[PDB]
Amino acid sequence: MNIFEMLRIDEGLRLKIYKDTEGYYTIGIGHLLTKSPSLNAAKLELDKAIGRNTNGVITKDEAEKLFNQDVDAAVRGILRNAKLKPVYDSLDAVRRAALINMVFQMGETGVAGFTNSLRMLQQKRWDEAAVNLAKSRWYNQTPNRAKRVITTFRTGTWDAYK
Ligand SMILES: [Cl-]
Ligand SMILES: [Cl-]
Repeated sequence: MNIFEMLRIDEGLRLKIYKDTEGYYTIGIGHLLTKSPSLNAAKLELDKAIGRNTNGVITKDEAEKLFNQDVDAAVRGILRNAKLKPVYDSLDAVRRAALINMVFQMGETGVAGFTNSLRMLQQKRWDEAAVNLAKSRWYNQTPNRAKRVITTFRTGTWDAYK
């Protein structure tokens, strides 16, 4: 298991514009297009992302290309961030993937907002961090996915994805 297989399980794959759990236009593997309610604003963002007139539909290769870009962007965003980088440096390989997962879903700003949990993870207080992470809108809105990521932090294994 690795970050790509993990996120592909969490996000799924859709080749036609869809709305995410928050109602936002998305496509492929969790690639947020726009927060705007306009489906047209979404098709435009899409064409701009792909470099061709897509009319709302992309191929598997195109989806995978956006995916590769978003994962790389998530890692780079963690490493540039003063609050995230030290947490990341502190973790083992598995847990690093769980942090990338959270950043991929909610963005660097959102995650950086989990200040207390981050301090607990840095200190390797697994059980405690797991409990703190659960007291969140994130957990309450997408519980199954949150539990899988939280279990990853708690155990340091891929058991929740197996
Ligand atoms: Cl893009
Ligand atoms: Cl979920």
